[PDB]
Amino acid sequence: AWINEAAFRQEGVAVLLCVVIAAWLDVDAVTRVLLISSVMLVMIVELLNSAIEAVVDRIGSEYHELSGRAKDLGSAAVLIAIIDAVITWAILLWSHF
Amino acid sequence: RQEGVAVLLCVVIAAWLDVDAVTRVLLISSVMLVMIVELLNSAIEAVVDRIGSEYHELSGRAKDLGSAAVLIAIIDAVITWAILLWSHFG
Amino acid sequence: GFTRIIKAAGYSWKGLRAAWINEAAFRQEGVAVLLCVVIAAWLDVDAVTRVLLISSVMLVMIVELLNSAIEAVVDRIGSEYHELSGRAKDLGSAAVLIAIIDAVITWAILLWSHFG
Ligand SMILES: CCCCCCC/C=C/CCCCCC(=O)OC[C@@H](O)CO
Ligand SMILES: CCCCCCC/C=C\CCCCCC(=O)OC[C@@H](O)CO
Ligand SMILES: CCCCCCC/C=C\CCCCCC(=O)OC[C@@H](O)CO
Ligand SMILES: CCCCCCC/C=C\CCCCCC(=O)OC[C@@H](O)CO
Ligand SMILES: CCCCCCC/C=C\CCCCCC(=O)OC[C@@H](O)CO
Ligand SMILES: CCCCCCC/C=C\CCCCCC(=O)OC[C@@H](O)CO
Ligand SMILES: CCCCCCC/C=C\CCCCCC(=O)OC[C@@H](O)CO
Ligand SMILES: CCCCCCC/C=C\CCCCCC(=O)OC[C@@H](O)CO
Repeated sequence: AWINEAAFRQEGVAVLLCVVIAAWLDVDAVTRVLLISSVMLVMIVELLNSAIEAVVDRIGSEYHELSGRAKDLGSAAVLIAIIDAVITWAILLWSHF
Repeated sequence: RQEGVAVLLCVVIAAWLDVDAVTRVLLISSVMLVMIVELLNSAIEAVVDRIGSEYHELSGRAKDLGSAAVLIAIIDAVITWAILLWSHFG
Repeated sequence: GFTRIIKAAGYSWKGLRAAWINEAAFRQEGVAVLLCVVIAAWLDVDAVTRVLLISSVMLVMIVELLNSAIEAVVDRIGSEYHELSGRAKDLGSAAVLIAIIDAVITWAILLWSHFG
């Protein structure tokens, strides 16, 4: 039922779409691999960030300074993952058009 | 752990195969990512187990989200090996 | 849907900021990454090498951030020591080191083949 939340669907379908698009693109193996891997990683990192968010909320509702930092650090990881994804697709698909 | 031998075996084959530098890096990197995600998933589990042995909807949710990450990483590894080996023997 | 990006983006900055400000080891790691990203960008290589150079050091930062979050969770739960507390950080620290060794090896292989 974690899969059914209206956020993962949006994240997932975005990642899933790119994998499909990369699967159809006329690129060589190394490019196709890198295209898929970057989007997959984002999904991987987000899943890990959500898992951390679960552990924090598991402890309780009472806000602690460290509780917020873990979430921010986890969000930062996703941000970096998404940037790496955009840079990857840019560098590889640039001048491909 | 079994994975260390498994990772080695993956590295053995990667070095065994006659592939260029870029392809050889991609193969081993994909395998290493699985270890990293598994290690990170294992870390998350260790935390959850410590807080309480008792069941909580949030405790099981983290473990599920963590195991899915491992799955996706493994899927990514298979796709990588499939694609590159297909191209290599193409 | 548009707002979900903004909220998420704001957290990420707090994460990078807190990580930066609190540790010298992080800032120096951050600098090492940024220099690596820069060097790869101007380097005369093909796109696949450039991406591999960038991706690998990015991954170091990703795992570093993720492990840092796990550490924050452990420290949150209590001052108290624990075998499962040490285990969590031990596992998370291993992941960080693997990502770096890969990064070092990958960066070493690519510059070998390019300059040798
Ligand atoms: C449980 C088994 C799942 C993994 C093996 C079977 C399905 C995946 C096959 C390889 C990945 C498919 C995506 C790559 C693709 O579509 O382009 C094919 C092309 O790159 C071959 O050179
Ligand atoms: C010309 C270059 C094209 C660049 C393509 C950009 C998209 C490629 C990879 C990024 C995948 C992002 C999917 C994950 C995602 O954004 O969802 C998480 C986010 O909504 C959290 O707020
Ligand atoms: C508003 C809809 C947006 C859709 C997402 C963006 C679409 C991205 C690419 C569309 C073209 C697909 C690639 C087709 C192609 O390159 O052909 C591959 C080659 O095998 C042809 O022989
Ligand atoms: C994907 C859209 C998000 C915003 C776009 C901004 C992208 C930022 C950096 C991506 C670098 C793009 C240039 C890559 C490139 O191929 O350099 C040109 C070179 O190949 C000329 O042969
Ligand atoms: C041609 C033969 C080489 C094939 C290499 C394919 C690489 C696929 C996965 C790499 C990850 C290795 C670790 C596997 C693992 O952790 O599973 C262990 C667990 O499922 C046992 O219950
Ligand atoms: C030259 C500038 C860098 C080139 C790539 C630019 C990156 C483009 C878009 C990335 C920002 C998307 C924001 C998504 C986000 O907030 O991350 C979600 C995370 O923090 C929590 O899940
Ligand atoms: C393509 C993007 C490169 C990302 C590589 C990893 C970045 C790691 C650290 C950079 C985070 C920037 C935050 C800087 C910061 O917090 O300074 C604010 C504070 O010091 C004001 O005194
Ligand atoms: C303070 C944080 C700064 C973050 C900046 C984000 C980095 C954006 C793009 C990284 C550089 C990649 C572009 C490399 C490129 O296009 O050159 C390739 C070209 O020389 C091939 O002929």
